[PDB]
Amino acid sequence: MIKVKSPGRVNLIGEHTDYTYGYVMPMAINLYTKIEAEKHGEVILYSEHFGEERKFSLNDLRKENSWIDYVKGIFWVLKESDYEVGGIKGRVSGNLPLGAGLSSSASFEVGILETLDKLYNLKLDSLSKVLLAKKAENEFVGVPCGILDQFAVVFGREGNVIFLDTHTLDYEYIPFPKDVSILVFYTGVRSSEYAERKHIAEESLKILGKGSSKEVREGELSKLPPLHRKFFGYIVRENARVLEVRDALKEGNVEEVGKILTTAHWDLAKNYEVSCKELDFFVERALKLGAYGARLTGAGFGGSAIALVDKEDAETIGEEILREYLKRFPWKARHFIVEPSDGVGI
Ligand SMILES: OC[C@H]1O[C@H](O)[C@H](O)[C@@H](O)[C@H]1O
Repeated sequence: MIKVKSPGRVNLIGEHTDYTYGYVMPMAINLYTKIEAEKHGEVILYSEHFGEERKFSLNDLRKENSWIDYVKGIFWVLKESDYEVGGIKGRVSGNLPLGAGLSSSASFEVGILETLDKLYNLKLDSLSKVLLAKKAENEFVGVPCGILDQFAVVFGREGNVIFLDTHTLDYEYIPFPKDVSILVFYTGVRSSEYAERKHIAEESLKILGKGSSKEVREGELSKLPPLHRKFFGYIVRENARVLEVRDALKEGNVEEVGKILTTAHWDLAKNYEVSCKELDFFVERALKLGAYGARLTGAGFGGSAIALVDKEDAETIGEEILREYLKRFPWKARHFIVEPSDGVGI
């Protein structure tokens, strides 16, 4: 029997940049999918979250349109890459909230991959784990996505964020300040919009004749159609913000990091049009209550937001905002205090 702990993730800055091969800056967080498993002739997994067992023969990688598909996708991608692995029997648990925008999918997929890696002695390198998990999500599960989530879940390092160039896959660890906490606020609001943004951005790159948004300047966007232009303007500003945050963090200037996050949030909300009143509420109140800055994290249109706050005030701020929020909105909102953590491991 082995135990794997696979973290979720938050993106600090660099939102809606990965699918144009821009810059991103995620961290793994200390909320986890836990998998405890042993070898078996078929695949049998009990999900604590769903309170149910689902199983399949190794012969059977047919999509079933349930959570088991995330498991099948890893078996599929391993088979497609010429690995021989056998079955597993085990239990999936942990404290990472499902569908909150903290990357339940990548956490789970990478966790299954790591379980198989260890049980079957596959000796996968870290980048292969990221690429296999991404390929499973994209091609088997059928969810478009960039590399952000998988990279964070694998490459996370305690006390550090990851600055990543998603075009080259060059990355560096940047220390995150002591006694600054990440307050995560899940709105209680659990894809077509994402696919549209991705499609428009990819088309814009072709119009511009460029392979990455890193290569694009404000000036060039006049060449794009009005809607392409609006959205791509955000992407260019966002890449610049990632580099600004990198410099500010390397100086320990959390006040500047916070300011940049806030600017980024309103850019997402007003120009990329991917926020909602629930996320905006959290951001505005967190700022009034003393956060250095705040921003939605992940795709938007629900999910979670983050606020950078003094460690000693994180609990009070989360509690005050949650009470206000629940008077205004019907959803089962939750807050968590997280820190930058190590990537997937036993
Ligand atoms: O930054 C937006 C973010 O949206 C989702 O979380 C995707 O899975 C990521 O790859 C990234 O595109």
